[PDB]
Order: sequence, then structure tokens, then C-alpha cells
Amino acid sequence: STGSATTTPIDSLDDAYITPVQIGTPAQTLNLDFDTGSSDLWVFSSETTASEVDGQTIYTPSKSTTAKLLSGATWSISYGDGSSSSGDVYTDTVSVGGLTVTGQAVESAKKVSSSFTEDSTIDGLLGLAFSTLNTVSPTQQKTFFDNAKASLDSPVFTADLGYHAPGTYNFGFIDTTAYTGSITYTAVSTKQGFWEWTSTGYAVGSGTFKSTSIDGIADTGTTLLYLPATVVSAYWAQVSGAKSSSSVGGYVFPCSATLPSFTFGVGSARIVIPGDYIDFGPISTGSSSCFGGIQSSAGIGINIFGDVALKAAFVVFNGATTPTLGFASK
Repeated sequence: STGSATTTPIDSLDDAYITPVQIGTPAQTLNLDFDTGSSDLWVFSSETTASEVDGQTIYTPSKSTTAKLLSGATWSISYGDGSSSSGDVYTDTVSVGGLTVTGQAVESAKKVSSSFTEDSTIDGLLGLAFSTLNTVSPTQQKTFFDNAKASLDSPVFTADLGYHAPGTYNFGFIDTTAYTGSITYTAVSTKQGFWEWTSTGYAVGSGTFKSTSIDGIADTGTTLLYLPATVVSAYWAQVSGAKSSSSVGGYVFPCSATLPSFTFGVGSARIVIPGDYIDFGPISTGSSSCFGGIQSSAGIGINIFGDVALKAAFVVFNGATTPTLGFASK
């Protein structure tokens, strides 16, 4: 089997992407944030504290003939950005782009933090990291991909995120029309539960490539590119007037600037992030200070190849017995 679904930016900045997911019988379609940095499929629901729902579409398990309470199971998750959610668990039928999993754990939120409430466009998350990170207790549950894997034509999924435009998540096949040149594959460590890999270096604009190992994660659920402070300083030094602002929370730059590209290495291959991908717009409405899309990972504890990086590539998440990651230009 295979699946193919379009993923759509939630706003004009590509802060996140939503993908429609069918849950239950008859189908209830919710727009979920596919997150290769976490491993829980959770949804706003009829159980979510009413004051914490503001415009989201909810899953109502009592209206699904295939929903079953997973007795005694609870979940609770905290994300890198400080947001969180928790609740109980149902199993139900879940379909993405025509690919169906029966008995998928659907984690129903009883509580969500303010950032979730305040974002009316995201109805929940669909985790695509390794199932070892799943938070369900006392019996850990499998991700949608882990459950689908054996049925897929090939044990892979691909992320093809758009810049200010829709893109695609495919399951079970590699669309050879969706990228240019070849796909370069690189080793993955699953030791921390992430799609963790080592970039071979970087360049700023038309500058020379610096060969240096940068360990980080491929994370579709993180907006920006978070890299070591040395790398990030070298980038922003090429933008007149750019500075790190503790009050704003990172590097800002004059909105009048033209940003240089940023290149990262994948083995001997190179992925180029155009400068415009690094512009996250005014820090507040009407400001002439703009927020940068490359930020320091210092104090995160890990480097993160988030959407800024991934949307410059066609990315293969290869879930073979020994997982790997592939990157192609597009």
C-alpha cells in the first residue's frame, strides 16, 4: 500500500504545516501537524476542556463506531517550545492520503497549553519520530508510520514541504518526479528516538564550504533551523545590522536587508536554502525589525534541521531495519 497527502502552511510565514487525517467511522477529518520530532498522535476532542478549545475541529470518539477506549492508558507530552498536552487514549481507524491503519492509538486531549488553544488551525499532532518516544502509559503505543510499515510497498515516508506553498507527505514510495538530481542518503542514530544525523558542513551565501560535522535532527515539527552559535554568528555577520536580541528571543535583522543563502552538507552533496526562506518577517506588526530563520541551538542541547532547512529539500525518512535519511534538491 501507499498514501499521499498534501500538506499546507498554516500562515503566510510557514510557521507550521497541516495535513488532513481521517479518524474513525464515519470519517472525522482533522488537520494535524506531522511532526518527525515526536511520536504521539494526539487530537483536540470532545474531552478537551471547553475553555481550551478555540476554533479547532474536534474528534468525538462516541460518534465513531470503530473507536474503543484503551482502558487505563494516559498520555502527557511537553515539547521543546514549552507547550504541552495530556489526556486519555482510544484506538480507532486512521487514514492519511488513502493509507489506512486500523487500531491506531489516537490520544484524546483533556488538556492543552495556551499555544495550542491559540492556534485555531492545528487540530493535533501526528508524530513520526521513533515509537520509543511515545508517551502513552502504562503501555507505550506505536506511531502511524510504525503501524503502517509492514503494509507499505517500501518502508519509507517522504517530506516535500513547500516555501509559502503546499507540499506533500508520501508513505510507501519515493516519487522520482518530485526532486532533481539524485538522493543522497546518510546514516541515522535512533539512540535519542529522533531522525538524528550528521551534516558534513555549511556555507554562507557564495562563501567557501566549511567542512565540519554537525549532529542534529530532521524535525518537520520545528519551524526554524537551529545550529551551533559559531555557525549562526557566521551567517548573521553577513547581514548588515543583524544582531542577537535577548528581548526578542534571537537574531533579528533589518527588514530592508537581502538575506544570503545558507548551504548545508549531506555527505558530499549540498542543499541550498535560499535567503528568502530565512525571513520570518516583522517581530511585531509594523516593525522594521525582522526575525531570522536561522537561530542558535545553544541551550536546546541539540541542533534542529526544522522546516527552514527541510523545505529546501525532498527528504526521505527510510524506516528500513537500519534507518537512514535521504536528501535531494528540488
